[PDB]
Amino acid sequence: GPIQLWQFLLELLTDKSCQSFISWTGDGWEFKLSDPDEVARRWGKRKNKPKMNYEKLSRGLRYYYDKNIIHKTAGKRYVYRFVCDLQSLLGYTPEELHAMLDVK
DNA sequence: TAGTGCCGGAAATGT
DNA sequence: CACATTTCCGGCACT
Repeated sequence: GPIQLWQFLLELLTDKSCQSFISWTGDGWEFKLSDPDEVARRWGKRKNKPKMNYEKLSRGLRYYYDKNIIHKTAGKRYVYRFVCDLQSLLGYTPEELHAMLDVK
């Protein structure tokens, strides 16, 4: 079972106990790694990569640009946005998930 | 400045 | 394998 990066992020983004380092911005599917190092750290443990960091992690994200899985919110640091049909994948709309997560 | 975000090419890596 | 990162790096831009 090899989880992919974009799926790891979704996993973090739907667990309240993770809002400290990663969270939805309240605008659709846009999200922010408030503490990229902690995200990278956890991404590193899951994949067994002791030397993982936000630099390498984000190169992973950049490869999603053409795959249109995740796009970059230009100008906002550590801010990206899922551009794929997450409403169909998760079954929730951004509002519903935000409400359910207590996103502010 | 040099430090840091961010970008995308090139090659390595590993399940 | 196929390929999704992982790793490394020259570059551009901003503070």
